[PDB]
Amino acid sequence: GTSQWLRKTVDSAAVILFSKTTCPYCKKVKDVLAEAKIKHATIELDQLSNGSAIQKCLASFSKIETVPQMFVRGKFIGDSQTVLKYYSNDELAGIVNESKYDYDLIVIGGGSGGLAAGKEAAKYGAKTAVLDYVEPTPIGTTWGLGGTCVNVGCIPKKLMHQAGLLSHALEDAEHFGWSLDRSKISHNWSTMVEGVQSHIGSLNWGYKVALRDNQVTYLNAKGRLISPHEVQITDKNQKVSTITGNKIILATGERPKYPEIPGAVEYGITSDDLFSLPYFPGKTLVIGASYVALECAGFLASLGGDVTVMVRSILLRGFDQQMAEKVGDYMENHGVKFAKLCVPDEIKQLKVVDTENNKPGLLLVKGHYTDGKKFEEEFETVIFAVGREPQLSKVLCETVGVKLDKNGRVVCTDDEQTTVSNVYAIGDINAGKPQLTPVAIQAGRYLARRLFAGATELTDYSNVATTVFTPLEYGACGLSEEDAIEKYGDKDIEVYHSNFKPLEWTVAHREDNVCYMKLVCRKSDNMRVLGLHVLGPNAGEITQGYAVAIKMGATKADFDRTIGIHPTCSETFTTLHVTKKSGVSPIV
Amino acid sequence: GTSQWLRKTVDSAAVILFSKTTCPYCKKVKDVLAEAKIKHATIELDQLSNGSAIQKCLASFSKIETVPQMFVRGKFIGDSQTVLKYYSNDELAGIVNESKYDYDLIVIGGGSGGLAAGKEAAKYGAKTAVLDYVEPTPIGTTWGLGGTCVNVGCIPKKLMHQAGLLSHALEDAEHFGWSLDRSKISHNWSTMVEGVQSHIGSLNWGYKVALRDNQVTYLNAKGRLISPHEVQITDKNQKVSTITGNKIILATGERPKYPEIPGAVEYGITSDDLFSLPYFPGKTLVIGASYVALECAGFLASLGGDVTVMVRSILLRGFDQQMAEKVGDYMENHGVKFAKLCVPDEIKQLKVVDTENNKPGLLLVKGHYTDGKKFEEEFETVIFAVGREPQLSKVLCETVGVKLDKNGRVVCTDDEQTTVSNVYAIGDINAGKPQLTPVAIQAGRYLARRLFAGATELTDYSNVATTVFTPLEYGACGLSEEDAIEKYGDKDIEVYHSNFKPLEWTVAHREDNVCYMKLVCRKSDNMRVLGLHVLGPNAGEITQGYAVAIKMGATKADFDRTIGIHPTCSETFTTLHVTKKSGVSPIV
Ligand SMILES: Cc1cc2nc3c(=O)[nH]c(=O)nc-3n(C[C@H](O)[C@H](O)[C@H](O)COP(=O)(O)OP(=O)(O)OC[C@H]3O[C@@H](n4cnc5c(N)ncnc54)[C@H](O)[C@@H]3O)c2cc1C
Ligand SMILES: Cc1cc2nc3c(=O)[nH]c(=O)nc-3n(C[C@H](O)[C@H](O)[C@H](O)COP(=O)(O)OP(=O)(O)OC[C@H]3O[C@@H](n4cnc5c(N)ncnc54)[C@H](O)[C@@H]3O)c2cc1C
Ligand SMILES: Cc1ccc(CNC(=O)Cc2cccs2)cc1
Ligand SMILES: Cc1ccc(CNC(=O)Cc2cccs2)cc1
Repeated sequence: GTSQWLRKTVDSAAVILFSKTTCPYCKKVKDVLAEAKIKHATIELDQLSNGSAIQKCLASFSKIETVPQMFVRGKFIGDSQTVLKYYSNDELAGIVNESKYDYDLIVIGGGSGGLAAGKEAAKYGAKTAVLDYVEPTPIGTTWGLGGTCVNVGCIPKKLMHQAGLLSHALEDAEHFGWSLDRSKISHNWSTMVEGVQSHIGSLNWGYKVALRDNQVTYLNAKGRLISPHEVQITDKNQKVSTITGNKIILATGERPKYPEIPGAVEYGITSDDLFSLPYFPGKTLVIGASYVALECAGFLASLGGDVTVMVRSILLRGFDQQMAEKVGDYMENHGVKFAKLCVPDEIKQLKVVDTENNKPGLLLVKGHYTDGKKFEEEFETVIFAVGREPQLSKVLCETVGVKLDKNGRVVCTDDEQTTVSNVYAIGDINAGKPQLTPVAIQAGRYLARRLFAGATELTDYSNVATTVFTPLEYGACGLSEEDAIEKYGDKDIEVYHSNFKPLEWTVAHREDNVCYMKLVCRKSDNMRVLGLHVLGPNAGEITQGYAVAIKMGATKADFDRTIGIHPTCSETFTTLHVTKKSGVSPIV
Repeated sequence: GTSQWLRKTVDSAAVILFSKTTCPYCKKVKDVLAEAKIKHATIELDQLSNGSAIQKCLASFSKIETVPQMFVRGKFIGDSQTVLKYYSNDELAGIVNESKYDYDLIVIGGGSGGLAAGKEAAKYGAKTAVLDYVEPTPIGTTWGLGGTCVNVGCIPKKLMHQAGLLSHALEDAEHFGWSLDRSKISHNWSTMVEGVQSHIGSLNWGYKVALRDNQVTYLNAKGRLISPHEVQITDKNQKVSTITGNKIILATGERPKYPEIPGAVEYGITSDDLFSLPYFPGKTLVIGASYVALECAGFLASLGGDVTVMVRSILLRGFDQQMAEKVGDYMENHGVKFAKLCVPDEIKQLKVVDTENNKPGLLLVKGHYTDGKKFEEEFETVIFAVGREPQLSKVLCETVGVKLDKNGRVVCTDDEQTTVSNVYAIGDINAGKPQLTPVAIQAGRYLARRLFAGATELTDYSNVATTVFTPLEYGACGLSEEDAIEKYGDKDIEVYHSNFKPLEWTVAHREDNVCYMKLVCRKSDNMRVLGLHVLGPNAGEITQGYAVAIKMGATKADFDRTIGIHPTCSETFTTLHVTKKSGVSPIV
């Protein structure tokens, strides 16, 4: 309904102008507001098929139907003559700053989603605060503004992956004619960490400057929602106070889990600690088999480490298991050992970490396999990657009424709204959604536009592409082969597949038939592409563009009629022809 | 409609079976042909909409309306009892080999297009010959089977590009913690060339094995079409003879042009000579400004050469000129010199090439700028990259009646047919088509299927993506910005753009705002994407997947609703928002 949209837009927007692009009265009001440095949203009624119906609905509030009409926080302010009179009498600034709450928007959490939502809301005149606080890890690690991805996630992880990839580039360079000897070259962990941490510091600073430039209030304080519109904040000096806000966005993210075994918290570490560790981990055990576990084990092996991965059941649960097994097989042939069907029982300390000279300690890990056989081996570093969890008990008083699911994540509708109407949740704490940085950013930006600029567009969470940055990378978009068969039946699924060899690997004498790709397709729906999978170098660059085509409903015929770019790895998708049902080998 | 297709299919197929997937008599004939090693096309009438009508039309040739029906070279052979009779009496092999011509197909040219067409035709039972001969360059260079891309084009060019990219990987590795010193490392040209040529040699041999295993006759002989069905061949011993073919595919490609100046042929070289040259070119002049010219200049500079490019007018004529200027600016900041608005007049020899000590000669180059000022400088190597041309006078007697355009390329209809009904042309000699290896391969394969398997699908030559492999790579799909404005007018064109920085460049301390991308869109057609452009690392991997979405009619909204993969370069296409008309800076 047009009238329900208009009622919601008026009640929600901080400062909004209803306009037409061809009206010189509307242009004149825009110029007044611009000169007054008053930020606002604008709706151009002449670009909307229902613009005339909107004009009649506006008279509900204003008892006029003409354009322009200015609103502030649910209340009609005036037409052109009224707005210009307030300005000429120096009354306009006071009217547009009048609010019942301290802020139009309070964002709890200053990470991927929360910073994006706060910056976007401020563009439309929402008076906005962003709260961020980083509870230290058990050994004391903490960091600055920007969230998990910036400080202890995608950003440092991919930079250390790049340092690992450069090991193989140095080797390949000999074959391509360069005079170096890879056998005589080693890696300095502390030099890498110093550069990674210096880049992260520039990002912390840039986010502070960006908030100041958008007139967003940044508070380095711990927030707790105690009623629908009240947030209790605790200072760095432990001073406690309360601020109020009209809309609330919860964006507090997750932290790593520890297993409930003796010694884990005291003597192990997680990804939170790894990316700033001042000593090389040395002989390392990674416990777990998530993409975090395998990414970290992979680059530690390429940087000279002796690395073992302890796997409870399978690798990359939730991902296509043919692809997961090929990922691990490459890792095992390139220096990662696996202890399969095995879990830990206790971590004992044999030597304390030498903080003065930057050397790891020594640990005795005891565990057991599923048959019953015992595990016992010494490691210098033990990294836990056994999942991540929110801690919303700290963030959210139970009496507010925001409903959580059985894992402690927020139950939201398709507009990110919680069970309390003015409170929203974005990012990793939103139950059921893919836990990825560009998802959090899109959700936050799009939500701010609906609240403060009358937008209607929702975030689309389907067929979101992924890439696992293991030593040989794995990109995917859509269904695994096993999920497609479960949903539609084996007789309705056709799979096209092929190995390939990067041209860069020929002169370098690397493997002929390890890189692999496949398209999982539905026969009865014009051979629709249900899922795309690729194992190879630069897999995130390969996969990204196809995600647009899959959103558009690409079929196998759409891939066939498109011409390849030569020489690339990605062009192999344009000539796939071997089906799995045919039994013909996929090798090159 | 159906009747015209059936007549064309029956007349041109070598061996074809009309069948139904469920009929055990058709299965019986299939098993017989498989046991006899008789290759054939198959049309399954039950899987075609007009299958019932086709069956009734078949009686115009066979006088029966049932399946199976087997035909050979336009003649009905029999149903199941009849085919079994021939096999039982050892008569079937002679029947399926009866032909008025020596071959069903003669392919003149064994490169990208011709090898693809010959292998595909042989799969359907066409008796096929492929002719290939490599006329030596002026200094005597020759090479093996596979054409321009394999021997003196895309394959060696990208391998030498990779050797050049590794110079920056060695530099970057220091910042990521590796102990090498790039200052102390040098490149050995001849070690590179040895590895490149070993890979090329494996491709030459692989193509010979592939033709042998597909029962294709390979003749290392120069061919000349002297009438619609007669090809005159000259072998290695200058023996001349004539072979005949039903269908002819011309696929003889192009070779480099030389300027008509004194000394050019005697003392300069082209890309044909570069990729097997036994010595490093040294101080080099590249004359020209095509993608061949700039790609070669770029990797020679990265491999330690003192390189200059002589540009007659503009860089990359035919490509988006904003992008071309950005490509050249990067090369100029990374060690390539440019002599702009300049042309050569003569090449004089100062030193003969030193075969004793494996060293280039030395040359004096005289030229002039467009204002008349003189150019005079000494170089060890002069490379001409001033275009490529066919020389179809050698391939084609004018009395055959095959029409050529004003540049000497073959004028074809949209099914690759020439003005002579049994003669077809594919690849670089087909007038007006993009001159790229995957285009030649698609055209050859799809043509073979139409001639010998009853296919109707044509090759689509629109919006074929490209990548220029300069030191910073340039990928593109669709229209340049200036071509879009010329076609639709400035007011109907909206351009979104952004700079970006690869994450890999941060710790390596490389440039902040050199990489660049834009989408050129049509306002009045739902903001349709007319052209996509990207300058950055791995640009061919970035561009390829978007070529599918553009083929499908992607709009700007399709890019916006798609979620990025983080951290990648390609994800920057999913969040573009700055327009050129706004005047807002694209830097980040
Ligand atoms: C090792 C690792 C690698 C990853 N790699 C990738 C990758 O390659 N690609 C990808 O797309 N995603 C990746 N991710 C996931 C990505 O990091 C997350 O999806 C993203 O960070 C989630 O953003 P968010 O806004 O939901 O939360 P966060 O970024 O976690 O931000 C929440 C912030 O709120 C703070 N906070 C918590 N409680 C309070 C409170 N009471 N008051 C104030 N502030 C509070 C937190 O300390 C934090 O600063 C990775 C994650 C990890 C752990
Ligand atoms: C330096 C360079 C770089 C390139 N890089 C790329 C790139 O990155 N990507 C891309 O897609 N394309 C690239 N190309 C273009 C690509 O090489 C061509 O488009 C492709 O090779 C054309 O194939 P074709 O089958 O038409 O001809 P060709 O591959 O040239 O094959 C024709 C063959 O026929 C032979 N022949 C000629 N006359 C006769 C005769 N009378 N009898 C018998 N045989 C004969 C020729 O000697 C040759 O072997 C590049 C080209 C060059 C020169
Ligand atoms: C750029 C800008 C915009 C507004 C003002 C303030 N008032 C006027 O200019 C008065 C007028 C009303 C109608 C026509 S002029 C000053 C400067
Ligand atoms: C599976 C298979 C494969 C080849 C053949 C060849 N044809 C015969 O042997 C002739 C007959 C056998 C039975 C009735 S006619 C037949 C079957």
